[PDB]
Amino acid sequence: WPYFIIDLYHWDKHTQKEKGKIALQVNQSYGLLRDYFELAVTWANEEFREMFHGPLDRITTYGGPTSEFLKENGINEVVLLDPWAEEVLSEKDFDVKAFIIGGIVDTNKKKTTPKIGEELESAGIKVRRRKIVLRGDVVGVPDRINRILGIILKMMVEGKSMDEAVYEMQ
Ligand SMILES: Nc1ncnc2c1ncn2[C@@H]1O[C@H](CSCC[C@H](N)C(=O)O)[C@@H](O)[C@H]1O
Repeated sequence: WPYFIIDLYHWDKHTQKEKGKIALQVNQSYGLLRDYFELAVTWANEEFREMFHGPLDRITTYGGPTSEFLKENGINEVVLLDPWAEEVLSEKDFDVKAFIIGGIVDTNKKKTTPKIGEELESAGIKVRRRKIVLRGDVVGVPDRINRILGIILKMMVEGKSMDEAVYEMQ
C-alpha cells in the first residue's frame, strides 16, 4: 500500500564493486518485499538496470530525481530513514505515503543520507528524518538496505516492536 523508495543518489560517485553491492541489496530488498505486502528506485539510470540481476518488470524504476517521482504521484511528505536524526521512527509515521532508503554503502561511514533530506526539502517536500534504534543506540542495527526494509516491515506488517524487529533482522 505505501511506497518503499530506494534513492540511488550518489550512484556515479561509487566504485564498480560498490555499485554491484547496491544492486544486490536492492534485489534482496525486492525479494523481501515479495514475502510481505511497491519498491521504487529513483535515480535509476541505465547502468543500475544493467547491474540489477533481478526482474526490472517487477519493480518501479525512475531515472529522474526522487522529488520528481514524489510530485508525479501526489506525495508531499515522506519518512527518510536516517541514522543521523534525533527522533526515532514510531507508529505515528506509518501514515505517510512513502518511505525512502538511500542507496548507499560504506567502505569509514560518513554522513550521507541527511543530504538526501536537504535535497528533498529544497524541492519543497516535507521530510521526517527517522532513525531506527536498538535500546536507544543505533549500534547493533544492521544498516544494509534490505535489512532496514525488513526492520520496518516487521513493525508495520507483523506488528513487532522496534527492538524485536531489529534483533530478528540482526
Ligand atoms: N539506523 C538506521 N536508521 C534508519 N535508516 C538507516 C539506519 N541505518 C542505515 N539506514 C539506511 O540504510 C541506507 C544505507 S546505510 C548508510 C551509509 C552511510 N554511513 C550513511 O549513513 O550515510 C541509508 O540510506 C539509510 O536510510
